[PDB]
Amino acid sequence: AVSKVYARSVYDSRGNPTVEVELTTEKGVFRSIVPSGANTGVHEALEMRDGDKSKWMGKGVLHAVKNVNDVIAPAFVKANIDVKDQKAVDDFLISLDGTANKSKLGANAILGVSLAASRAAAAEKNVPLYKHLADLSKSKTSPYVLPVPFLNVLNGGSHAGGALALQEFMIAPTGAKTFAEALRIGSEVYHNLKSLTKKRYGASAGNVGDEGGVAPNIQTAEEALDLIVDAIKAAGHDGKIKIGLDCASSEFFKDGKYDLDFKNPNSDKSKWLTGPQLADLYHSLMKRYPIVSIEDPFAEDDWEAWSHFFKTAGIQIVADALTVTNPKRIATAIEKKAADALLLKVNQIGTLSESIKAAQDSFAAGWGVMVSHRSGETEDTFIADLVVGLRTGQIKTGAPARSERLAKLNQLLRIEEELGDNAVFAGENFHHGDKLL
Amino acid sequence: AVSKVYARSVYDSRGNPTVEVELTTEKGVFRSIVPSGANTGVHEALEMRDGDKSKWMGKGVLHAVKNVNDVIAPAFVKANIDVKDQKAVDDFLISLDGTANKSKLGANAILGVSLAASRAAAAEKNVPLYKHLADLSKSKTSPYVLPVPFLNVLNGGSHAGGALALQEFMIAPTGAKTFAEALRIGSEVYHNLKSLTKKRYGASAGNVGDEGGVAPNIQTAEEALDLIVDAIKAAGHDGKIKIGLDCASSEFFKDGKYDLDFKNPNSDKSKWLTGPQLADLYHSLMKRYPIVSIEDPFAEDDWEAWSHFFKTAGIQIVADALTVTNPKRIATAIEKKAADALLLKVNQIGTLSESIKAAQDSFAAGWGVMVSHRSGETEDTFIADLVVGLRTGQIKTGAPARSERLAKLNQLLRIEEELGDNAVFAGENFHHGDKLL
Ligand SMILES: O=C(O)[C@@H](CO)OP(=O)(O)O
Ligand SMILES: O=C(O)[C@@H](CO)OP(=O)(O)O
Ligand SMILES: [Mg+2]
Ligand SMILES: [Mg+2]
Repeated sequence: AVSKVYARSVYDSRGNPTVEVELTTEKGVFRSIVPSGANTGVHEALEMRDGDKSKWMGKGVLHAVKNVNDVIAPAFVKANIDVKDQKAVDDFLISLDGTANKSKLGANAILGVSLAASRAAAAEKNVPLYKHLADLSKSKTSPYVLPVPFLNVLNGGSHAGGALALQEFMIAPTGAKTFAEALRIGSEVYHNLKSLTKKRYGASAGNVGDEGGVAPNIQTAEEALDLIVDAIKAAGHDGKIKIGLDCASSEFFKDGKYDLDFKNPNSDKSKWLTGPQLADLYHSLMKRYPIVSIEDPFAEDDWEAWSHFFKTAGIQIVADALTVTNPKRIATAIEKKAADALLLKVNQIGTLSESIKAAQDSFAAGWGVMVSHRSGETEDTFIADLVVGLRTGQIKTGAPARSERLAKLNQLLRIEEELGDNAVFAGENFHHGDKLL
Repeated sequence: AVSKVYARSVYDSRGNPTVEVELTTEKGVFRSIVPSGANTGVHEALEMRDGDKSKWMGKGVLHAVKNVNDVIAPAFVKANIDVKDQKAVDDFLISLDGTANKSKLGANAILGVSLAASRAAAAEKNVPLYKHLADLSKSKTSPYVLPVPFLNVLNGGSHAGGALALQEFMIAPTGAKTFAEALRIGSEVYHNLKSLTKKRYGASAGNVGDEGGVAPNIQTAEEALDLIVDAIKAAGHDGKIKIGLDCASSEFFKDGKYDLDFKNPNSDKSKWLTGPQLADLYHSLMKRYPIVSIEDPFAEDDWEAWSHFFKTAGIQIVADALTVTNPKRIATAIEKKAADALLLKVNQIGTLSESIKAAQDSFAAGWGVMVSHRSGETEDTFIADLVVGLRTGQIKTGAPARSERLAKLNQLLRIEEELGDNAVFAGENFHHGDKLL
């Protein structure tokens, strides 16, 4: 029985406040920390921020914490909900808030309780968290599947000072045989890349962005990709390490066209690309580099350009801004054959039950699911247990640097050790990890 | 009763392997993780690395992990040790190794067992870790004293491009009335600094170094200190925020003299500073900036230069590489009146008991103690409970960015909340926090 529900303010990996929730039962005190989200936006669940400019640059979460303590807590404890019934927990929270976008109580207030309940449930059942999540999601557990980590190495776009328009460059050690080996070789490529970066671009280019990757002043996608391929080969892992991109092409979508020089104030509007033109740019990259996944190749509402490219892409295409972990938008992407993988952000929908459903609906359609971090992460390792419980075969949780990233990666090491012969590393089968063996 | 001792490799905040230990008792499984420094003092207890070029850039810890699993563990479990008696735990570990510098087993094999035993002890006693640590150290608990956080905000020296030789610039919110307030106001200064740095040095100078501070190409100490003052002012916290330095002067110490242009390959050797001249440099900075602490002002065995400066410094002078958390070296520094505060790094000495002794010897000489992280940190939060247990009034655990730093700062928020009226914030009284009330 849940005897107490409590929230406090703590700090995320960017140094902004976030909500931490503790649920107390007979098994002890169970803690979940919510990562950074969005307090504005057209489709997604909205976190609640205080907007008091004299505290935390306006980014306080006192109101959301108060909603947990004053509103959610007494009604939840009184309801005497079975924490093992995650659907009942979440139905209760969703109905209490009464808004689609969770803006009455705040998506951050809601998710804290949702996730803490699942930890209390695992303890009641005397099972590890990932096992309980497997139960909730009805995933196959003979064997379990460990994910390929899509490790951030380098950033461009809004997160860098060069002309480079594309946002994320990731390495995926699909050629490793275990998760432990995957993380070792990925880390080796990372350090080789960092040293090469400092040598070529200067010491400051070695400083890290929010998610632990470098951000030198790179001019072109080819420059970035040659550097990565060269670091892969220098580390001795050519053939075992593949590449993933996040184009975040909504960031350079202007008046129906795509501006690959959007950071240039005097960008030649005649150089701007149409849908088919940008697709050919990706085709050219795919010919020259071991790219196995591309995220947000076209803008968040440009459905026809996604559907067109998907006809011939022939690699995993990941929806992020297109879908925003939103069920109706996922359904649309599936119908329009716009992509074949969902970037899954638990806090973007705001409950565990709805996150699980979004993954299941993707899997039903033959899609992949890449479990995702946020920019403001925490020491909480929930998404590590979640990626295993959902059997997805792939996770994006940062570079092998900054411990809000390493906490998840280390947790995956532990889970692999624990499961032993009843788990396999997804490796080359990352896309359909859920159907592996 | 300890039934099992186990170790595994995990990753620190820089993506390098380190040792994680788990100790099992009737109360459960207790986990401690060993941190790792860079350019470590010559006198630190040995951090054992594998040196296999073909794995982790030679930085593996397989040998240290093996020392736990194959050597310490079998013996420890058969030794019938009472984990509550930390002195007995550490006496046992030290007798196994039989070397002054823990070079037989590795300090990174010994420390994780030392720490995990204290967590297991706290659990047996049904007390939070900080209370157990207060008991072990014979510290007063009525009230406990919460630390001023010395927040890394800007880095120079080998950590940055540009000419700036001094390594570390910290802010200390001494004028706050609670820990929660100190962290809030410190975070606001940090964000103001990020914005200013990006505005003046470019977007990429907003990227962070290993401990979460910015590391732009800065030319002089005055330029850096002026930037920090501008950030404090813009945040509105003039008068409540003080400054600490860690010069890490051993890094620029060249045969009797100090090279303040050490990143210049053609640095002018006639311009290198003597001990007395460097002391004058510090005195000049002290007159123009609210500096209340300077760490490693002189090199790790340059005793005369420490002693001279200390005669007139008149502010807290902190020994890090000089003392390496070693009671033998502390006694020398006390005798030579070289400094008046210890930077306490548990992994410099290798056991909890020796670390506690080092703190106690320091307090007995009327020194302060600043409990410290390493530049390579993890999701482990031990030092937050330690700084409260030891009643020191000051901790150095990073910028308020990167969760290997926030994990400690968040834990301190939780401790403050738990203690309520049972604790006081050290504030202006940080130096002698142990003697407060
Ligand atoms: O863009 C994203 O996918 C996330 C993580 O990088 O960023 P934010 O959490 O700021 O939306
Ligand atoms: O010099 C120090 O005090 C520490 C932390 O700033 O660095 P390292 O852990 O590398 O010794
Ligand atoms: Mg994206
Ligand atoms: Mg130091």
